Amino acid sequence: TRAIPELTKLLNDEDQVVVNKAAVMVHQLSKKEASRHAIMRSPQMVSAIVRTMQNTNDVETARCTAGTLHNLSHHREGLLAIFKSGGIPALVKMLGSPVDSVLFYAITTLHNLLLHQEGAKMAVRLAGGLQKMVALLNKTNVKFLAITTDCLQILAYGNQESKLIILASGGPQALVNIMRTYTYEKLLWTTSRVLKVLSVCSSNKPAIVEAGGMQALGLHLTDPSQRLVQNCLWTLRNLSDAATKQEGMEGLLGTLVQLLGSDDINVVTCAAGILSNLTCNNYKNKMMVCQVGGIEALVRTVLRAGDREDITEPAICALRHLTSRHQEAEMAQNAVRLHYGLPVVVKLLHPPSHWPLIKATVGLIRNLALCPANHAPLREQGAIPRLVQLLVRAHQDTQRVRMEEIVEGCTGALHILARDVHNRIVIRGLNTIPLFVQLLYSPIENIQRVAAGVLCELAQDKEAAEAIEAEGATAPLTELLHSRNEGVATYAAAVLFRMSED
Repeated sequence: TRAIPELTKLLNDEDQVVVNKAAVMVHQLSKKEASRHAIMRSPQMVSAIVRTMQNTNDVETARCTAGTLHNLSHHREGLLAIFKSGGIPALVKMLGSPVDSVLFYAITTLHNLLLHQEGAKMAVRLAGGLQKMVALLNKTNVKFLAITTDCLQILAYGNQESKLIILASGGPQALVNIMRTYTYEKLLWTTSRVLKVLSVCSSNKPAIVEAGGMQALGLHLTDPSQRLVQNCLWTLRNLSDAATKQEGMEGLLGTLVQLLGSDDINVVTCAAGILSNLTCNNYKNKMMVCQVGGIEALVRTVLRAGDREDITEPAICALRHLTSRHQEAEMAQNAVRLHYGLPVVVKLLHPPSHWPLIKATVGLIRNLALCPANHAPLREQGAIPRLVQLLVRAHQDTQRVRMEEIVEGCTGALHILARDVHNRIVIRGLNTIPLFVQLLYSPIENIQRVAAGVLCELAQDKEAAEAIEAEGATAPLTELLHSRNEGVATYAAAVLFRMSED
C-alpha cells in the first residue's frame, strides 16, 4: 500500500528507462496475492499499468504490464478494476502487438472479462475488438486460436450486431480454414460453435457456403467427439437450407449418405435433413447423391424409421427430390422398388402419418409412378385406393401443408398411375369421375391441369369417355379451353375430343 502511490509515479514517469523499472517491480509484486489485491484496489496504480501497456515501447515493459493485468484478471474484483481503468480498449490495442508474450496476456485477459465482467462484450465491440480478433485467427498456436474463437463466440452469441462485423472482417473464411487445418478438438469445437452462431444470420450464411465451409464441416461428422459432430450437423443444417450450388460437394454428399446408416438415430436424422436440403432443386447434387448409393440408403433409412416422422419426412422428401427431373432419376425410381421401398412408402400414406409427411409421400408416389415398372407394384400395394380416399377428404375440407395441396397431390399422382390400363380399371372402379370432373372448377389452374389429365387418360376408352361426358364434363372443359395455361387448355381438348362422334 505504501510503495503504491510511489510506484504509480514511476510508471507515469517520463522516461522508459524509469518506467521499465516500475513495470518489472509491479508485475513481480503482482504475484503474491497479498500485494495483488492492493494493486487492484488502487484506481491510480491500475490506471498506470493500463496506460503504460498501450503506450510503452519497451517489450519488457509491455509484457510485464500486460502480465500484471493478466494476474489481476483471476479475481472477479480485479476484472472490475481493469474494466473501470480503460483496460479493455488497452488490451484490444495490444491485439496488434507482434510479440507473443504480449499477444497472449492480452487475449486471455479479454477472455476472463468476456466471461465474468458485465458490460465487457460491449466495451470489446466498441473498441474494435472483433476485427483485431478475426485477424488473429491467422496465428498458428492452437490454444491461442482456441481462446480467441471462444471470445468471438462469446461476443457473437445472440448479437446480430457482432455477427455482421465478424462477416465484414472475413470471419467466415478464417473459421473455415481452421476447420480444414487443425486437429486439436477443443479448437475445432469452439470454431464450429462460432460458425453455428453465424449460420442463422441471413448475411453470414451465404459467405460460409462460399468459403466452402459446408465441405469443411463434413470432415468432422464422424469425429469421436460427439459435441463436435453435433455442432457441425446443426451448422450444416442451417446452411444446407438455401444454397448456391457449390462444387466439391461430392465428398460431403458421400459422407452424408454414409451417416444415413449410423447406429445413432439422431445422426441419421440430420444427415437425412441435410440431404433433403442439398437436393431440393439441384440436378447436380441429385446426380452425385444417387450414385453414392443414396437411393439405397434413403429407402433403407425409411424401413428402419418406422412411425418416427422425425426421420421419415426428410427421408421421403429426399427420395421425391431424387426421383425427378434429372439423368439419374429414371433409375432412382426403379431403385426405390428393387430395395423394397414401395411397400413401406404406400404404408406411410395411412395414419398415424401427419400431413407434412403425407404430402411428401404422395409426391414420392407420383414420381415413382413415372416409371412403368412401378405401375403394377404400386397398384398391388393399394396406392390408388388410399390416394382417392385422401383426395376425397382433402377436397371436402376445401368445400366444408394446406388441403388444396393434397388435392393437387393425389390427382397428380392418380394422373400418372392412370397411365396403366389396369390402374384405370381401378380408378374408374372407385367411381371417381364425378370428382375429377368437379375438380375442373377448382380456382387453381394446377388442379385443373391434373384433373383434365386424369380425365384424358380415362377418356382413352369410348366407355369411360361417355361416362365422363354424361357427368357434365363438357361445359367446364370448353370453358377450360381458353385457360391462359397451355397444359390445362391442351388436356381440356384431348378430352372434349375423346368424348365425341355422335
